[PDB]
Amino acid sequence: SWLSKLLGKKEMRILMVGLDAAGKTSILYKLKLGEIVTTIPTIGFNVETVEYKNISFTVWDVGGLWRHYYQNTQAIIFVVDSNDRDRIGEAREELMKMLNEDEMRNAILLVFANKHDLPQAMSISEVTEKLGLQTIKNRKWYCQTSCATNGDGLYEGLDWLADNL
Amino acid sequence: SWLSKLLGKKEMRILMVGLDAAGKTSILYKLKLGEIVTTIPTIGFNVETVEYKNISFTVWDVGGYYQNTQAIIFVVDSNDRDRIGEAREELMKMLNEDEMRNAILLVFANKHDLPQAMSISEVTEKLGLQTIKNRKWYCQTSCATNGDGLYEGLDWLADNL
Ligand SMILES: Nc1nc2c(ncn2[C@@H]2O[C@H](COP(=O)(O)OP(=O)(O)O)[C@@H](O)[C@H]2O)c(=O)[nH]1
Ligand SMILES: Nc1nc2c(ncn2[C@@H]2O[C@H](COP(=O)(O)OP(=O)(O)O)[C@@H](O)[C@H]2O)c(=O)[nH]1
Ligand SMILES: [Mg+2]
Ligand SMILES: [Mg+2]
Repeated sequence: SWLSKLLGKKEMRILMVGLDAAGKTSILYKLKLGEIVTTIPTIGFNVETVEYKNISFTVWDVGGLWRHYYQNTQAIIFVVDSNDRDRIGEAREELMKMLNEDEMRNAILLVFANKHDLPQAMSISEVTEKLGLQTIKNRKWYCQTSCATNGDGLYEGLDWLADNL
Repeated sequence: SWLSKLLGKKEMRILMVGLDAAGKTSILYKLKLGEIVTTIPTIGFNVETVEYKNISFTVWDVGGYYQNTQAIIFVVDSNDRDRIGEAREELMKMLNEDEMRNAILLVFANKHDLPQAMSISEVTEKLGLQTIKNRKWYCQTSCATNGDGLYEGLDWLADNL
């Protein structure tokens, strides 16, 4: 479904970021679009890439030069650990910094509220409020619950992304 | 060349482990042997792999694939005094595994560039390396940022297989 709408001749660049241990690597792997490749453009800055035909997913941790990899980004996936209540405030701050980058002003926002399987995970209502998504103007956004370990939620989120480019 | 020595017909499997943040991914990237590929064979277990001709490096974090292993590289953060005991415990666990009794051991005392780093004698001591019998081992200081020490360590590894 989403695969159909994303594939083509023109490069499709997706940025997936979030705090460490949000589940970003696990998501890449569960997509099955090919090998996860790690590069280190500078020491301490680990970048994971999955490239399949015209589609690129670029992943790194935030909250710890970036502007280079923002070129022609069409979507931001922001992954959050729904169970990490102590760092939701940090996640909000890193998301808002991303959303103030002019280079990516026309990128749509998909938020995965990940680790939905966990007994004290925040609800999608809670994650949406605490990330301040309602405050977003002139950008399409969606927040989608996910479990990156069984893959629940991932295709639903990507389907929305593909439909709204 | 440490590379030319490892090269040949016979498979050469190296296992590189250590605590998270020890410097293992950085070391792999510095080796320039090929793309680093991540797999997740089981939930929560991230494995990085570099394969070049007959040589494969397999990397994962311990703390917090043993068949035909010719060498173990253990990477320790020389500047992390609070966790070196944990590094010792995980190293000793691995060296007790039957499947790998025949593997030689290279220890990289990494992050040697940092001004407060433990000296090699102290790393050696706090890892209990001297207590290891019936295994060839070597401790080498390294800096993964600029490659200091890496070639020296790998050359010892290639020589002593
Ligand atoms: N329970 C649960 N654990 C998850 C989920 N997604 C990721 N994890 C675990 O959280 C840890 C961090 O995952 P990882 O993908 O490496 O996060 P990254 O640092 O953002 O790339 C790993 O142990 C994962 O197995 C999830 O949806 N549910
Ligand atoms: N100062 C210094 N920092 C290092 C060295 N090796 C790695 N690092 C840093 O330590 C952090 C963790 O290294 P990484 O390769 O990701 O460790 P891994 O978790 O064992 O794969 C990164 O911020 C690196 O920049 C080193 O030799 N010296
Ligand atoms: Mg990751
Ligand atoms: Mg690593």
